Amino acid sequence: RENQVYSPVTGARLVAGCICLTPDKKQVLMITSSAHKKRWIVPKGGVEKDEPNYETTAQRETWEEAGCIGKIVANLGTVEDMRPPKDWNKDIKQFENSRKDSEVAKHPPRTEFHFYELEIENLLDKFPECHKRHRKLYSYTEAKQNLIDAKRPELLEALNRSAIIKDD
Ligand SMILES: O=P(O)(O)O[C@H]1[C@@H](OP(=O)(O)O)[C@H](OP(=O)(O)O)[C@@H](OP(=O)(O)OP(=O)(O)O)[C@H](OP(=O)(O)O)[C@H]1OP(=O)(O)O
Ligand SMILES: [Mg+2]
Repeated sequence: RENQVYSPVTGARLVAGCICLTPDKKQVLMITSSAHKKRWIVPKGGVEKDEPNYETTAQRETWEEAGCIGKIVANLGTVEDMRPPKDWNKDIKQFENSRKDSEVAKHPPRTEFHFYELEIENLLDKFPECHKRHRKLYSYTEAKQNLIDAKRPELLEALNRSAIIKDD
């Protein structure tokens, strides 16, 4: 329902989420997508009209989606879902070509993500989406492949900004 907050400039849906790392920073916590059960992503969701800051949304969604509690240790800034709309692929005008490069036809972002790095302090067996999702730790190498397979490079960008150890 329309508790959802949108960018006043681009109309993009405002979403906050967490890159949750182990204290030793060797693994990130990932969740299966609701719609597609074999796609691994990170906890995130729409900011609601009442919420005073993005941190609130981020920790609310990390609890609801992954039953994960911890402390925010870093602001990882913003990334955008630049997937085109659903009008695409049956459109006549689809790509815009340069001289030494090619691009998708100009469009506003679907979603503007505000990501935070969280140090995991606890994982609980019962959480709201307990029976709707799976939730597992993954090394950088394994996490990177998950987000490529999921078709979510913007979530990988968020992950790359974190203090996760990539040398493995
Ligand atoms: O298209 P869909 O309905 O199949 O689901 C998409 C997305 O729609 P879009 O990408 O076209 O905008 C959903 O947004 P909406 O449906 O609320 O508009 C989004 O929920 P979200 O943004 O996290 O919002 P919160 O409810 O957490 O606040 C959902 O994440 P999941 O929560 O895991 O399902 C996404 O699948 P993926 O993220 O890959 O798993
Ligand atoms: Mg969500």
